[PDB]
Amino acid sequence: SELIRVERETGLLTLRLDRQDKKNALTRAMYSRMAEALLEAQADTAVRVVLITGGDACFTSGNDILDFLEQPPSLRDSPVGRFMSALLEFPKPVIAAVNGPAVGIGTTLLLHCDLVFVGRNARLKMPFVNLGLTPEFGSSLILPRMLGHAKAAELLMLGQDFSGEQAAAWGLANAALEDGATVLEHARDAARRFLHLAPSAVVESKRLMKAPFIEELRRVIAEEGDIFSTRLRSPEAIEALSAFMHR
Repeated sequence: SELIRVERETGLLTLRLDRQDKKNALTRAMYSRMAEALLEAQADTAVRVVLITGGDACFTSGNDILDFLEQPPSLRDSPVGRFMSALLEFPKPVIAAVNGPAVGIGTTLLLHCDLVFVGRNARLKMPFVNLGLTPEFGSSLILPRMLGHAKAAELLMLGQDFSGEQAAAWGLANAALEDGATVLEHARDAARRFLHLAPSAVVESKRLMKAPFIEELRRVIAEEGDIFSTRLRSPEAIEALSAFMHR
């Protein structure tokens, strides 16, 4: 397994995306490995906090477009569906350390992390509409609720990109930091901070924070995914995806 690195330290499990030649574009095997690693982390009492990162330069350019073009349609039962579910239901703290591009699910997965640290010049976007597609990972619920409709519309109906500084100002990130290694070091220090607290107090607090929202979020994720799978098989999306590839 070389596209996802699973690294361990005292209490901390780090999932490092490592497909830099393709800007960490996410393949089925990467989703499968991340889901597997989250489910193992969830069961391992030695793991108290999970950190997700792509390293000092790049988080992820999003789902591999060739995966959208070939073998496209699966909802709940698929590698990406298992990843989304594993993260959504993950009961322990998850921390994202984001540099460079964070595109598509690279941004929407941050909506399911407990802390998000970004380089101030990171580049976040949800370009679904530019590819003839629709919102995913619950973003059609989460973003309008947090930001109001109009600001969420700029991101989702237009695919407007934004900086890490802007992400922190809007509260999608907890802090925007000096780009690079500083982001990951700060995220690790946040993880170490969690290690001093009562473990079940942290876990129960997170559970209570998600409990009023989780059933609706599961439903929206399902409805989004049905629509998304339908659109991926549609001519409008195939052409947009075909146009983005081979610019």
